[PDB]
Amino acid sequence: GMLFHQVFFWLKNPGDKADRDKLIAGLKALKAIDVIQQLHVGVPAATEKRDVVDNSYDVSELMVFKSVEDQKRYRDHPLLQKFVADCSHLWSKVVVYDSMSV
Amino acid sequence: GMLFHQVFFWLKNPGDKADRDKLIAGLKALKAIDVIQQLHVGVPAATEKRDVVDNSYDVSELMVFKSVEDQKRYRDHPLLQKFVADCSHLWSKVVVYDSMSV
Repeated sequence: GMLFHQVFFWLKNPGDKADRDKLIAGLKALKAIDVIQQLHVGVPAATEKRDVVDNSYDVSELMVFKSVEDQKRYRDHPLLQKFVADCSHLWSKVVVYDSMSV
Repeated sequence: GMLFHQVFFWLKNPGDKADRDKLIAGLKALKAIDVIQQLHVGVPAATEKRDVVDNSYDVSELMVFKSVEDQKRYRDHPLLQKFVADCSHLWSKVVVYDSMSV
């Protein structure tokens, strides 16, 4: 199975388009890291707001890795550290779900 | 952009392999619904357990749709209703994140 690295970000300034765009752009530029197999960035969809749906985050990220070792290499990659240095002031809260496919 | 439908399930009986497998199998069989573009089912990865990583769910699901209207068609599909009827007794809690890619 593959590894699905899912992150949801809540901005310090929710609804601030400039900060949101900066965060999105910063995430997308991580495509420079060759261990990332897929890189998707998103925002809440206009789906029916059901009780079980959390639409309160501002930006979502989905990366796919071949393995836990490749994800580890991403984690330790200088370009990811630069992104956190550049962009972590933008967010107040993050939730990460790392899943291995079955 | 595409629609990423992400669901995390916590089992009533966490760690019960039989229930987990039943849930996984039930999710995978939703491939019968033609509006689903991709269907991935997983469990927590053995990634480094960081404070921001929630590894407490038992089963994860990722579906991709072309549009909010296609997701709506999935939502209303009899085969999804059958899955909920068949399998909802297995889980105690669900969290859903519906993201549109940007």
